[PDB]
Amino acid sequence: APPIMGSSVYITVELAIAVLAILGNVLVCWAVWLNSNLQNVTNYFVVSLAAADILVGVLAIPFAITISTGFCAACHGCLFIACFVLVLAQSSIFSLLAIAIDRYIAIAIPLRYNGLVTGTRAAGIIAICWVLSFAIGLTPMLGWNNCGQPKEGKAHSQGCGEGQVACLFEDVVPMNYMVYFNFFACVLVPLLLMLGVYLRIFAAARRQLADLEDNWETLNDNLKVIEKADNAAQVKDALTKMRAAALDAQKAEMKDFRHGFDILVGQIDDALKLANEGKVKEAQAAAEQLKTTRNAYIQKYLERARSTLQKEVHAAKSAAIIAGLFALCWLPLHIINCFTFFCPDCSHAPLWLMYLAIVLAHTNSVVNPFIYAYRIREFRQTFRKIIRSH
Ligand SMILES: CC(C)CCC[C@@H](C)[C@H]1CC[C@H]2[C@@H]3CC=C4C[C@@H](O)CC[C@]4(C)[C@H]3CC[C@]12C
Ligand SMILES: CC(C)CCC[C@@H](C)[C@H]1CC[C@H]2[C@@H]3CC=C4C[C@@H](O)CC[C@]4(C)[C@H]3CC[C@]12C
Ligand SMILES: CC(C)CCC[C@@H](C)[C@H]1CC[C@H]2[C@@H]3CC=C4C[C@@H](O)CC[C@]4(C)[C@H]3CC[C@]12C
Ligand SMILES: CCCCCCCC/C=C\CCCCCCCC(=O)O
Ligand SMILES: CCCCCCCC/C=C\CCCCCCCC(=O)O
Ligand SMILES: CCCCCCCC/C=C\CCCCCCCC(=O)O
Ligand SMILES: CCCCCCCC/C=C\CCCCCCCC(=O)O
Ligand SMILES: CCCCCCCC/C=C\CCCCCCCC(=O)O
Ligand SMILES: CCCCCCCC/C=C\CCCCCCCC(=O)O
Ligand SMILES: Nc1nc(-c2ccco2)c2cc(Br)ccc2n1
Repeated sequence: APPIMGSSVYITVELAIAVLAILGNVLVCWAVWLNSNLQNVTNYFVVSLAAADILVGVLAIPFAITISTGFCAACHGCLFIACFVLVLAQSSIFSLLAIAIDRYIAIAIPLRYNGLVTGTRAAGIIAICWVLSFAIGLTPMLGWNNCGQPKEGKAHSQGCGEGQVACLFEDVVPMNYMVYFNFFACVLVPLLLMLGVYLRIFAAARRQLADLEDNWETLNDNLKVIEKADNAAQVKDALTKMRAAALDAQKAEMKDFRHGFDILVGQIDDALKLANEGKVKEAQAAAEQLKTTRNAYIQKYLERARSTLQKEVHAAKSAAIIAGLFALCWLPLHIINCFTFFCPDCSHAPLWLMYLAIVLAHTNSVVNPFIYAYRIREFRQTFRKIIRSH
């Protein structure tokens, strides 16, 4: 059948993806520009990620449509339009890894986050990652290419000139670069690292929620121990444990919360002094006053601390879904290259499956805007206001 028909479907789908990639991600940038609650270090990597997706529609997809024709071109000029999508993919990987590392620092050392992770440092990391993305993505133009061994028979059949070749991705880009350098080293290793970071994020959230529920249980259990205690020494032991737990909890409205721990520790010292003197019932009476402090202040510190950890877990899930959808969208194309490279006895995957795998990789530049909308209320509400006014 005529090649213009099957290519028309591929081209039409590519252009539809480009439109959606530009529209959705332009909205992400316009949301972060306007709303100050979205202006933070995390979302500066989101903007860098959205910028890469905008460039996929404006340049990469036009490039991909061009290299599918096999048009005559200078080999090094063909390399650039073939490799530019590798630059944008590498930029996305750096932004996805930075987002993960940003969320691990947030939950692992929240007290040192704002001093450690600032906006100026984020902007410099973003600039460095783009320079490295060009270096990694355009490595074939530094000599690791097939321009030295051009397919002259195919170039003659298409009437290409001297120094020109039929511009096709797999004719100019070497497969050992695509499998070993690009996929294994620059894509797969970073993605595995992301997995480990998110594993350490969810493990750190689980341990911190459990510790909160341990401290809360220790206070209530030791209160019951004091109630049913028979001697002052038993009261002393329970209060000594309770004081350490409260001071550890204090380490982890805010003024009204620290005033609650001031009352709690002080109240424990009141009962502890009576216990050391030997006055049991007075110590037990003083220990029951802790319950009023528990209800008014401590239970509020628990429920707010627990809510904050859950909002960090939910945010880390949203970020992990984005990174996971990147892998799902790009892995088919990379897996096909492994078959081409490692199994020379296998038949090359058919042209229609190549186009489908290429289209799937480009579709990843459309999905992030939808994930933010469904999973992040601040982005969702800013999208409504932008769309309504305009
Ligand atoms: C600022 C941005 C938007 C401008 C982008 C310019 C792009 C379109 C330019 C920069 C380099 C150019 C390529 C450089 C060399 C060649 C070899 C020639 O035999 C065919 C055209 C081709 C393949 C060019 C296509 C267009 C190209 C990719
Ligand atoms: C990434 C997740 C979703 C799974 C991806 C699975 C895809 C990429 C795998 C599953 C089965 C694979 C195919 C199995 C058999 C062949 C026949 C061989 O002669 C060419 C490659 C080809 C056509 C493989 C291409 C890649 C393939 C389609
Ligand atoms: C953690 C996961 C996603 C990493 C990616 C798995 C990749 C590297 C694996 C999964 C299936 C594998 C392929 C399965 C079958 C064949 C056919 C064989 O004749 C050559 C190796 C080759 C082509 C393998 C290459 C590597 C491969 C593509
Ligand atoms: C083929 C050439 C490849 C390079 C394409 C780049 C063209 C320029 C397009 C977008 C650059 C965006 C710069 C954004 C400035 C920083 C945003 C900000 O912090 O305010
Ligand atoms: C902001 C929008 C940017 C502009 C995008 C322009 C869309 C270009 C679409 C397809 C480019 C195809 C170029 C021609 C392919 C080579 C044909 C040939 O010479 O054999
Ligand atoms: C042969 C290629 C070798 C690499 C050379 C470098 C090419 C240019 C690379 C990146 C351009 C700079 C983009 C920086 C954007 C950062 C925006 C910001 O946050 O301030
Ligand atoms: C594949 C290409 C790799 C080439 C090696 C890259 C070298 C650059 C590495 C790290 C750059 C770090 C930024 C240093 C600037 C000063 C930072 C600061 O002021 O604290
Ligand atoms: C983090 C995972 C990435 C590292 C995976 C390491 C796997 C080692 C890679 C290759 C091992 C042997 C390759 C076999 C040689 C055949 C090459 C060929 O067919 O041309
Ligand atoms: C999420 C839905 C999952 C289904 C996706 C459907 C897309 C097609 C998937 C695999 C197609 C495999 C085609 C095998 C080509 C074999 C070529 C040959 O004859 O040797
Ligand atoms: N074999 C092959 N791999 C790729 C590719 C890029 C990243 C991973 O794989 C590719 C990309 C475009 Br865009 C067009 C054709 C392609 N062909």
